[PDB]
Amino acid sequence: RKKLEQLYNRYKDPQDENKIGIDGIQQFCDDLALDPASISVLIIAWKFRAATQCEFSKQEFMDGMTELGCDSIEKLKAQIPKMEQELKEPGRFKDFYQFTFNFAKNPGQKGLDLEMAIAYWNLVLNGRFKFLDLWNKFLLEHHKRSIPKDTWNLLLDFSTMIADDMSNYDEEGAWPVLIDDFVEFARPQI
Repeated sequence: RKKLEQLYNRYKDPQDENKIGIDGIQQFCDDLALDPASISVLIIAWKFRAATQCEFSKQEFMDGMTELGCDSIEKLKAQIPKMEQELKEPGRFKDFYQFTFNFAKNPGQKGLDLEMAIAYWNLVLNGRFKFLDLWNKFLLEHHKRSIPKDTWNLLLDFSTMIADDMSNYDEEGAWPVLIDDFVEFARPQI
């Protein structure tokens, strides 16, 4: 599509035609009337299967718009409520949540920097995870610098299965020692 290529030219980095830079990504979110660091834009990145935050290639832009059947920003803007609704399924939420870890991190680095894991947890789990604030505090206190993928996924498991009063928690080996330690820390504070 020529209408899609013309819309791409509006964003491409002047130095590198095959990528969209900071300015171009900022332009794209503005045209969509969205904050570049908002949950709606993260949902859009998920639908575009974007590899990394603050990076948006010609391949990702072209393939994503084609897959979504969009050749204009208005067509993409209209698809946003459908993208949001798709998350109602727990299978699709787990999909978006796991995508988030890979998108947030640096390519070629195993874990997710804690400061970025907190920011993305606050973006995807705020209002979903009851102990989000205490969890972020616990990890900062135990001077954790990096979050492995296993920790990222185990937190969604904890979040979805834990009672608001933590009465259904079994510390008898079932969960790793990190989560046994978090329950020990959080129980007096609730």
